[PDB]
This record gives sequence, structure tokens and C-alpha cells, in this order.
Amino acid sequence: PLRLLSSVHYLTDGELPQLYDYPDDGTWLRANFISSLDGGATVDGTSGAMAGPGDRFVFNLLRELADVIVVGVGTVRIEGYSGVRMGVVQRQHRQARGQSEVPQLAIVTRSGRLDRDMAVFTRTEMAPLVLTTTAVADDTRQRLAGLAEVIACSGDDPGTVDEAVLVSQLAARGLRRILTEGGPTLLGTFVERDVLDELCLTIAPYVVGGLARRIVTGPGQVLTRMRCAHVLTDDSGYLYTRYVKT
Amino acid sequence: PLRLLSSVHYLTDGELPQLYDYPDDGTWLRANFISSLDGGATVDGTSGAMAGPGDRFVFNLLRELADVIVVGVGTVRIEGYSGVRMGVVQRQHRQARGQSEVPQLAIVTRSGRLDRDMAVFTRTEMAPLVLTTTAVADDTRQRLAGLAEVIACSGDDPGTVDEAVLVSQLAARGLRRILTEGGPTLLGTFVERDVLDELCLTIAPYVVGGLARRIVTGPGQVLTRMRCAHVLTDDSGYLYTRYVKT
Ligand SMILES: NC(=O)c1ccc[n+]([C@@H]2O[C@H](COP(=O)([O-])OP(=O)(O)OC[C@H]3O[C@@H](n4cnc5c(N)ncnc54)[C@H](OP(=O)(O)O)[C@@H]3O)[C@@H](O)[C@H]2O)c1
Ligand SMILES: NC(=O)c1ccc[n+]([C@@H]2O[C@H](COP(=O)([O-])OP(=O)(O)OC[C@H]3O[C@@H](n4cnc5c(N)ncnc54)[C@H](OP(=O)(O)O)[C@@H]3O)[C@@H](O)[C@H]2O)c1
Ligand SMILES: COc1cc(Cc2cnc(N)nc2N)cc(OC)c1OC
Ligand SMILES: COc1cc(Cc2cnc(N)nc2N)cc(OC)c1OC
Repeated sequence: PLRLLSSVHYLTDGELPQLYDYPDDGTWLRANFISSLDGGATVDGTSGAMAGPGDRFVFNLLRELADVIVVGVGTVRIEGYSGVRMGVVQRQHRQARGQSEVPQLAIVTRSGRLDRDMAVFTRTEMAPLVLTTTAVADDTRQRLAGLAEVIACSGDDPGTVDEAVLVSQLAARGLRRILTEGGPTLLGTFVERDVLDELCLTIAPYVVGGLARRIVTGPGQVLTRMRCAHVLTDDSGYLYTRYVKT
Repeated sequence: PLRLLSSVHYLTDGELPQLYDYPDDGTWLRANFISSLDGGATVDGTSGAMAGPGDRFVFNLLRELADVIVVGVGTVRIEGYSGVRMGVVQRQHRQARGQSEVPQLAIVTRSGRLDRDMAVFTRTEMAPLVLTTTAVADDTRQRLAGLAEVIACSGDDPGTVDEAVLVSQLAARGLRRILTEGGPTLLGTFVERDVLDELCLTIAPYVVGGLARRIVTGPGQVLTRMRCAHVLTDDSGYLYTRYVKT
């Protein structure tokens, strides 16, 4: 029943985006995370130290493919999120697909407690979206006037974000090709709400010890089956995987 | 820089053990763990629910190849460890390699607080080893007289286990082909002490939510680079990976 995987194909830079194409239509929520062999999402508080050149390339590619990059406010602070950068070629490829030159950032926050002074607001070509709750969207909107478009993402409960609404709120604005880069709380919610369509997961060839949290924190305990779409590798032993529900 | 992995080879039951051969000589500490996509070592408190037929086959194969299966006392209680089972063919293959018919169990405990009444002692063809500290080995030996061989595995500190000594204590008894199936505390220590030579890691195609701990718990924060030896897959989307230091 066991098949050996090995490298069968060098991926030209035209095929690589094909591997990670979004659906032709409909909203697609893709997560991109990196994890150590032993399930560690962080080394020294962030994921950067595991992100080798291979993973950075895939990471930037996924951003390049996305209409919007949805990120929890914690990751935004902790990983020092600034505006998405798109090089001339990235922009070109994006226009070629009928996309804006750079994807937007969508910051998710139930609290609304974002400061006017954050790199996501400051070092950014496009103003980011703030995805938050009906309860606090208005004050958040005013407090962040000029910096971000604040979007109420409550479903039935005006005090929380309904992650399915979040997704539709983005799609409603033509940001249907969604990428989230976390964090683990945010990813946890996408998981619980069963709105995660896709997990792109870099498995870094490291063990990091027990201190690190996983790429998904929270109280959720689901058992969402996903399908292995592909696994890529490089010379450094990284596995760049792509899993799709269900 | 990116190569697509795909199934290039169906593994006959003779090749599969070759993929997981132990070195011809020297002690080798191999860990076998299963993890969800999102780094969850457990579903509902144990790893069983992620272990499909593919993973059970590999798991039993690794046991089959091992001279001894080293397991922390917590995993022994929590996963209801009983004696290792070896079928007639498993035994045959083991004898063919000059190995005993079934590998031994080695239970690791710093405390020594094992009960005479445990399935590891009761439903077992071979009495298991108890790998513990110099400080408590004697009382442990007496309290477990008839049930287990108690082995002092302290290095410089008689109050703790030195995991390198643990490994040598097993090798000294001709149990040099070591497999550990955890748990995460135990694996954490193997990692910190840098004695883990190999991680066989099943990546189950599931996301499980944030509740689960990783396959490595503890305060350790290392960055041990490992080399991807192989990745196998089955029809169910499982990745059966084998990583080797360094
Ligand atoms: N290995 C990787 O791939 C990876 C990727 C990203 C991050 N990380 C790491 O994980 C760590 C941070 O974890 P984190 O959980 O705090 O990140 P996070 O999910 O980005 O931040 C959590 C916060 O974002 C908001 N949020 C998340 N989900 C929400 C939801 N469904 N509805 C409303 N708000 C939501 C909340 O903000 P409010 O409190 O304002 O309501 C929440 O407190 C960092 O160290 C980071 O480096 C790792
Ligand atoms: N996904 C997987 O592959 C996998 C595999 C195995 C287990 N698990 C799960 O993880 C959970 C249990 O975790 P756990 O950390 O408690 O398991 P564990 O490592 O087997 O048990 C911990 C205990 O074993 C002893 N121990 C471990 N390392 C030691 C060392 N270096 N020196 C001396 N003693 C040591 C200690 O016993 P004393 O307290 O007596 O000193 C320690 O308290 C279970 O739910 C289990 O299902 C998952
Ligand atoms: C590619 O650059 C970085 C990317 C990330 C996050 C991240 C990195 N890799 C993957 N596969 N998923 C992610 N969500 C984190 C970083 O450090 C915080 C980075 O800087 C090196
Ligand atoms: C194969 O049978 C089981 C194995 C395990 C532990 C385990 C399972 N799979 C892997 N890859 N590593 C491990 N350490 C755990 C189990 O449940 C506790 C099992 O029963 C189904």
C-alpha cells in the first residue's frame, strides 16, 4: 500500500504557480504556514528562522497569487507585518491575471483594538482591511479613519467574527482568492468554523523542542480530513505541501 | 529550486524494511511519531485516531526492526501499552536478522514510580526494561522484582536520566537498534540531549484544532537540522517520512 515519493520534476517558474492556482471561481481560503518536524510553528517567537529560501519563494508566490492576505492582529504585531511587497514581475503576473498590483492585507480582530501607529498601516502601498465585529466596527472605523477599511464580519453574533462571513466579506469585495498566514489563533478559528479550504504547509527539516506552540492554537478539537494535493521539496529537505479539504 | 514529489515506486514488503534499515553497527535511536498537519500529536488524548492502516503497518514494521522500543512511562499508561506483539512472520524476519523474536519494551522513568500492576508488565511476552535513575534504580528494582529489569541510566547526576547513557545502557545489552514511540516529554529529552538520530514521522492528512499538544513537549528550544531521507505515501494522503540528523 506504500509508495515511495521522490523528485520527478523540476518546477519551472510557470508551473509552480499552476500548482498553487486558486479555483477559477468561488471564494478560496488558503492557509500558508511553516512547521518544524515536531510541530513547532515558531523558533524564537516567530516562524522566520525556519523559512529558508525555498519557503520564502513559495510564501511570496502564495502572496503573489492571493487577492488578499488575511492575518490575525497578533501575527501582525509579532511578525512585524508591513505592507505586502510585490516586485515588478510579481505585479506584472498579478495584472496578467486581472488582479491589482499588490494584494491587500486584512487584519482580523474581535477586539478592534488596533493602534493608528502600526507598520501594517505605515509601510504599506495599499491600505489594509480590518476584519472585525459588528459591535466594534464603527468605533474601529473612526479610530482608524484614513488608515484602513474597517469591515464588520459578524454573522448572528455582533460581538464575534463569523469566519464564514469574514470570507464572504472579502469575496464581496472581489477578494475571493484568500490567503491567510495566520496566526495559530486565527487559523484555529478558520479550522473550527470549517472555512479553511486549503493548507499550504511548509515542513522545515528541523526539530525545535517543546517550547514552540503549533501552527494552530485554541481550544478547538476537530478532525478535518484533508487531501494531499502535492508535496514539493528542494535540496534542503523542506517539504512544501498543499492539502485541500476534504 | 523546487522539485515536485510524486509516487515513483510501489514498495514491495522487502523494500519497505530496507527503507527503514538500522545502521549495520552502532546505537541508533529512531523515533516513530504521528502528527496531524497542524502539529497535533493527539486526537482525544492519544495518537491512535490518526493511525490509519498505512501508519499501523509502518509502525509495526518499525517495531519489527527494533531491538528495543523505548517509551516514556506516561505514554505507557496513556496509550495502554502492552507487550510488543510479533506475528509469526515478524518473528521469522526478526530471527533472520539475528534478533530475538519480539523486541523488548524499555520504560523510561525518572521517578521510578511504576506499579507492579500495569499491562506493560502483564500482557507481555518479554519482561520490559525500566530505564531510570541511579538514585531510585535500587528501590525500583526491588519493587518491580520479577516484572522488569531495572537499569540505572544516570550520567553525572544520579537523580536524572542521561539520555546518552540510556542509549548506551540499551546498546550495552545488545539493544542498539532503538525505537522510541514517545511520548513527547520523552522525545523532548532525546532532542535536548541531542541523541535522537532519526525521526520517523507520519503526517496524517488532518487538521485537529489547537487543543492537542505536539509530538514534543517540554521547555526545550533547539534547532536541530535533520535530513529528509524519504517520504512515502499511500492512497489516503498520509506522508510517512523519515528524517535523519544532521
Ligand atoms: N509557523 C507559522 O506558519 C506561523 C504563522 C503565523 C504566525 N505564527 C506565530 O504565532 C504567534 C502568534 O499567535 P496568535 O494566535 O496570537 O496570532 P493571531 O491569530 O494572528 O492573533 C490572534 C489575535 O488576532 C485576532 N483573531 C484571530 N482569530 C480571530 C477571529 N476568528 N476573530 C476575531 N479575531 C481573531 C484576535 O485579535 P483581538 O485580540 O484584537 O480580538 C486575536 O487575539 C507568533 O509568534 C507568530 O510568529 C506562526
Ligand atoms: N502523536 C504521537 O506520535 C504520540 C506518541 C506517543 C505519545 N503520544 C501522546 O502524548 C501524551 C503523553 O505525553 P508524555 O510526555 O506524558 O509521555 P511520556 O514522555 O511517555 O511520559 C512522560 C514521563 O515518562 C518519563 N520520562 C520521559 N522522558 C524522561 C527522561 N528523559 N528521563 C526520565 N524519565 C522520562 C517521566 O516519568 P516519571 O514521571 O515517572 O519520572 C515522565 O514523567 C499521550 O497522550 C500520548 O498519547 C503521542
Ligand atoms: C517568507 O518570510 C517570512 C514568512 C513568515 C511566515 C510564514 C513563513 N513560511 C510559511 N510557509 N508560512 C508562513 N505563514 C515569517 C517570517 O518571519 C516572521 C518571514 O520572514 C523570513
Ligand atoms: C499503530 O497502533 C498505534 C500506534 C500509536 C502510536 C504511534 C502511531 N503512529 C506513529 N506513526 N507513531 C506512533 N508513536 C498509538 C495508537 O493508539 C494509542 C495505536 O493504536 C491504533
